[PDB]
Amino acid sequence: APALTKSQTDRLEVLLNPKDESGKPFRELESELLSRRKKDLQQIYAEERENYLGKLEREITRFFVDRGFLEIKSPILIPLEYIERMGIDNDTELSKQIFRVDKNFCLRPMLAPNLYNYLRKLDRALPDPIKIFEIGPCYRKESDGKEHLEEFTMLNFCQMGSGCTRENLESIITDFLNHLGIDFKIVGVYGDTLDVMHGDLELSSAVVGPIPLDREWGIDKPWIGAGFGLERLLKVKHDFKNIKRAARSGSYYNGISTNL
Amino acid sequence: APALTKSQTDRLEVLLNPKDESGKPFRELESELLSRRKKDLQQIYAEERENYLGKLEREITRFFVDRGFLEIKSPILIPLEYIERMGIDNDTELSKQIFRVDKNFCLRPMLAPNLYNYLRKLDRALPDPIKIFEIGPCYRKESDGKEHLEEFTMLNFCQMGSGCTRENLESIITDFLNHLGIDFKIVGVYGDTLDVMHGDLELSSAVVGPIPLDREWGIDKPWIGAGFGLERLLKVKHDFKNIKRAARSGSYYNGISTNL
Repeated sequence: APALTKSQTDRLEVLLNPKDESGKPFRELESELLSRRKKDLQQIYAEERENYLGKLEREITRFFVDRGFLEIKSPILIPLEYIERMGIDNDTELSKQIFRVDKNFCLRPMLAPNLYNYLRKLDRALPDPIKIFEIGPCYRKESDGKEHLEEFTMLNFCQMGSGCTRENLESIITDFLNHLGIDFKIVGVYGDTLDVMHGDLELSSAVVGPIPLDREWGIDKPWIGAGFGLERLLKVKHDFKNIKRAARSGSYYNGISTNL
Repeated sequence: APALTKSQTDRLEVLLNPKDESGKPFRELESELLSRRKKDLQQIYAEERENYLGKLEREITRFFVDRGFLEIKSPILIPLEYIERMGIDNDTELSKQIFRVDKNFCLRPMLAPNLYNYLRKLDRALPDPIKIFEIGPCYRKESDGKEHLEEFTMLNFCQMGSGCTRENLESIITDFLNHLGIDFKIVGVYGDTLDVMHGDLELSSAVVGPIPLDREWGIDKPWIGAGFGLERLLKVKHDFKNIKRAARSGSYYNGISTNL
């Protein structure tokens, strides 16, 4: 043709949208996709102008607010002491995966610690049950088959008090995903942990408490809750072949390359 | 009475809303405000359920999207090299104020580097002028008269190409703040930098380029742009006496104490 080299193939891949549908040389093939991508950006810029990550967050938010959950925006930079009290003693391996800042703080790898503190505090003022959720940045260092972003966006919703049954947790999860239009399958001995899967991809691990950990945070009460990664949801929804197309990036905007 | 001690005064302050309007002992005075705050949280929980920080961000966003600016969500964790190229060589004092992560990255103290990269990249696909903005987390270590949060939320909008005049920048700024209902005053030799003030509080320092720095980022073109802190805007809008009431916190929710 000649056969495109791997490098040229990779370059073309970067300019390829799932929707896009031999002979021609690298030059024209690339020049074709380049104008398509520019046209895509021009359409976005002309009509909507909303970012996928931002928009999803706004949509996830209307969802939970519309049905009783209080919107939480807690600190992204948390005390290391919070991570230990979660069961990740400096001994565990996950301890190295945490991005530290100073000899005290770090980058919140999950939303749990801050929601725990909120459940405790709010239980002294809000009627039963207590429903909350938080959408925001999280951090974990990666290795191996890195289909994992180091800077990702999490959605953690939870309820405490009445109705905290695996039947209800499953229902919230189901309405939630059918709302977003994302195909999934639920799978679950005791210490009830649910895995919401999409294909062979784990969409989220849910938890039906109470659990031994509850006591460290002053909870001691029933509760249900699930965590989701927004980027993963976007990867699935938009059929991106690589999760990085849905991450905060300088390289992609709504899954379209910015290196045109 | 006896005179409330400072400590009791501080404790009561924490439970005081701007709206709230001697003799009685500490116990009753505290017990009064405690039920008020709980009632406030109960009203929020019953009706709206939206967080101030989140909601403002959503409102700021509709504003700029509605009028031509592309919504950007770039990385919060950026390369240190980006900070230097901004003019903050390891020598400068501000260099210590940056929260580092690894021998390479750090916590973005401002949105500039990532918007610069976007202006360059998008100029090769979008018509003139190029309008963008980003709302998100930022980080700076503080000292002195710390009316400064270390973890704050920034709004940086900018335009490149046609219309980049101090007259237009002032207009966007004005429509923007009158939209939010925030009283402000603009004040400005060359290298045109504008300071949007509210009382003696600086709401934002705006910039009318081009500026010598532009070239390091590959810009070389006219542009205007302003940065704002959402927490400061909330402090003002809601009349909070302390900016920390508008920060992501475990201690306050929409300016109401969570230690009830």
